[PDB]
Order: sequence, then structure tokens, then C-alpha cells
Amino acid sequence: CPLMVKVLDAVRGSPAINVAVHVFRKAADDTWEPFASGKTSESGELHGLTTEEEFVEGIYKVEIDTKSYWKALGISPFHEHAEVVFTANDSGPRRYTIAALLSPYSYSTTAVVTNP
Amino acid sequence: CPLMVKVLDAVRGSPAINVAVHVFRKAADDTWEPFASGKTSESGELHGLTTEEEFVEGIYKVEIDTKSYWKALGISPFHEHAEVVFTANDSGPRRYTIAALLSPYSYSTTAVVTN
Amino acid sequence: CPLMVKVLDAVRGSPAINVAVHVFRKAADDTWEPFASGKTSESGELHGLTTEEEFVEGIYKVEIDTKSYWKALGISPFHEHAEVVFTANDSGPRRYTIAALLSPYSYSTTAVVTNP
Amino acid sequence: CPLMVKVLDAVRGSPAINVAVHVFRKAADDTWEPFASGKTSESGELHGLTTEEEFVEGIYKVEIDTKSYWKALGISPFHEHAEVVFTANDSGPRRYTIAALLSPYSYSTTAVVTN
Ligand SMILES: O=c1c(O[C@@H]2O[C@H](CO)[C@H](O)[C@H](O)[C@H]2O)c(-c2ccc(O)c(O)c2)oc2cc(O)cc(O)c12
Repeated sequence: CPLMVKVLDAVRGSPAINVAVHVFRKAADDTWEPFASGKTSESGELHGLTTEEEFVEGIYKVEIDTKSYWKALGISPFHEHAEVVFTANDSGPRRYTIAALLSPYSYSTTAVVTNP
Repeated sequence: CPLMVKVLDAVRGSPAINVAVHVFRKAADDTWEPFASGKTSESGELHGLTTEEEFVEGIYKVEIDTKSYWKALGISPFHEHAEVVFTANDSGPRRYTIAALLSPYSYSTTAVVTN
Repeated sequence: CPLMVKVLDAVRGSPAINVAVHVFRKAADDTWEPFASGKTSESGELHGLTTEEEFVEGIYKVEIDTKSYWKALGISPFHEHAEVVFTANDSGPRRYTIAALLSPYSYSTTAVVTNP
Repeated sequence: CPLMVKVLDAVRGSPAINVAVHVFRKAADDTWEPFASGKTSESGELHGLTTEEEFVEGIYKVEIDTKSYWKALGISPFHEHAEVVFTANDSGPRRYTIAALLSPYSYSTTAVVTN
């Protein structure tokens, strides 16, 4: 898969399961066009968002619904979401893993980029 | 100062100086309206963004221009910017510090909410 | 594997390859006894450190040689190592993944604990 | 103050108050000799650990007693403590801030080295 998202919970030491993820691509007219969406699995992973053919050069936004995640565990968290915005495929096709580590008042995000 | 931003550089172990920071407030039509902005100081800090009077409950976005920071250092970065989006709530403490720790391919953001 | 270590580099957006890892177990006499060691793979992962039979209850120390990693990329980093110290298997056998995200002046560590 | 420690709690969005902190210096026999210690303040900070005079080049360990902090809050933690191990170098800036961001199953530590 050229785009994978992996979400972990820093409070429980576990994958963050059933987290909603929305991917957008910046259009010709400079607005955020829907691109792909899905929910993390029991492993905290979301695969199958796109293909190398559909995943062209552009600016992409990955929006992870962290607030719904925490509310369902009884936690009122600080952030509305974790958003990752990046230029993709500008030097040709790459594989991108977007990792997010969640706490109620903090998150970190990291990208692992590989060249197939 | 109800809203402060602090930016650190995890590569140099230093404040992140002269980083542009834009704050937006979400309007009734769900667009982002410019609210406040500035550049981080030599201490990596930005204060004086707003007043108790104007910082009412609502949804706010803090955009940190990380890509320009890394480009100035000659380091290829991943993100276009770091965005922090949150609801300001009068039930909680009165002072919000948005801290960001920057690396070229990773950032972390934490909220410290006191008084 | 009941104990796995995964090391990422936050400067390059890549696995941290060939990182030395040393695991110790706190002995009867309260010193750190060598337990296992290895080097991360091209995926930044170290598997095969131990077995469920050898990996008994105890206090374990995972020591990741981050300073040698950065020096070989031409970086003089802040830390000597990243050390993760934890009680394991106290409520029965678990699977532990110790993840470390490295920057020259910062690191984070996270544990993912699963119950087989 | 050449050495300061700052601890934040990522679950509550607050300073981590009354956290024990022990600093050690590595001796010639490669054992850790007690150097300085204290409890974090209401601001999550510990200053006055050492003086410019006594903080000479060497290898130092800062141990943060995270497990007692989480136990006091009724939250099951993973780590026994967070350890930060580093060489103090006179070629670099003169002020070391060791920052730690705590979650029950994760911590991050950053060094901010200034002046
Ligand atoms: O280092 C960190 C830090 O403290 C810094 O200490 C240095 C002194 O030299 C700086 O220059 C600067 O003054 C100050 O920001 C704070 C912080 C403390 C108190 C607050 O109220 C607050 O909102 C944030 O949060 C962090 C969060 C991370 O995820 C990673 C970090 O490394 C830090």
C-alpha cells in the first residue's frame, strides 16, 4: 500500500482501534478535496486507502479523529483531531506510513517514507 | 495572556526561533478566520496573541510554519506545517500553553492548561 | 516473539538500522544481569531476543545505543543511550513491543503490551 | 542554574507536581554516585540542583520517578522510571534543561541547551 496509517494509545499501551481517518488532497482551486477514508483495525492500522496509480503528486491532509476515540473511553481530550499535512510523490512514487501516538492532552506524529 | 505558544527544535536542542505562527477561530460557516499571529522569539515563545476579553469559547487552530523553519536550516522536512486544533472551554483552567517539539519527519504537540 | 524492539529516525523518516540493543534483567542481588542483545534490521526491528520460557517475571532494562547511531551519521547527539526499564510478566506472560523514536536532542519511547 | 528539570503530564495537560528526581554522576569505577535530587514544584520544575562550580564535565543520569507519580493518580504505568543519560560538555551552551513529557505507557525527553 503506498499510504498506511498506524495509531497507538499511550495511556493503555495498545493499538488505537476503530479510529476514523479522513484523507484529503489539495485541488487545482486550493480547497481540500476528499481522497479516502477508513477506520483503524484491531492492530491500530489502516491499509487500502489508495493505489500507486490514484496516489499522484499533491498536498495531502490525513485527519485522525482522536476526540471521538478518547470520548468513547470516557476521556475529554484537548485536541479535536490530529492532522498531518504533507507533499507526497513530488520526486516520484514513495510509500508513506503516518504513525500517531495519542494521549488526552498530547499527540506525536511521525512519517516513515520508503522508496520501492 | 490566555494563549501562549512554545516551539523547540529536537535536532539542535534549542528553542525554535523566528517560526511563524498563525491562530484562526472557526466561524459559523465552518471556515477558519484569522485571529492572531506572530514569530517565535529567541526563547522559542510567542505571547501577546490575545486578551482574556477576546479569547472566548470556540474552536481554534494554531498553525506552526515548520516547513520554512527546516528549509532555513537546509534540512528536508516532511510536513507542510504543524496544526493544533482545540475547543477553548471556560469550565477549565484559564491559561493555554501549546508546546510543539519539532523534528524534520515528526512533531509532538502538548497542551499545558493552568489556573 | 514476547519482546520486540522497533527504532525509528525522526530526522530521516526511516527505520534506524544497525542500532545496538542490550537487554538486562535485575538479579536476586539487585544488579543488572545481561539477558539478551542484538542489532536492529533494515526495518528498524529486533526480533528473537528471547522465548516465552526464558522471559520470566522480573524487572528488565532495554538499552538502545542511540549515541553510536547518530555519530555514524555525523551527528553529535545529547543522550548516551535510550534506556527503557519495566516490570514484565507480573500478571502472566505478555508480548512487549518497545518502540523508540530518535532525534539528536530528544527521544520518545512507547510500549505496546498484548495478552496472547 | 546550569541544570534544570521540567516534567509535564500528557494525560491531565498539566505540570507533573511532586515527582521525585535523582541526578547521579558516573564515577571512575563506572558506578552512579548520588549528585543532587528533589521533587518537582507546582510548575513541574526542579531548579537549584547544582552550581556552575560543581557541574563539571562528565556523564550524568537524571532519574524521574514516573511510576510513583502514576500510582498516586490511580493509573497503571509501564515504566519503573524515566532515565536520561548524557555527557556535560564545556564546548556547548552553559544551561541544560531536561524536559520530560509523561504518559502511562510512553515518555519523551528533550534537552534544551542554551547560552
Ligand atoms: O522543553 C519543553 C518545555 O520547556 C521549555 O524549557 C526550555 C528552557 O530552556 C525552553 O527554552 C522553554 O522556555 C520552555 O518551553 C515545555 C513547557 C514547559 C512549561 C510550560 O508551561 C509549557 O507550556 C511547556 O514543554 C515541552 C513539551 C514537549 O513535548 C517537549 C519539550 O521539550 C518541552
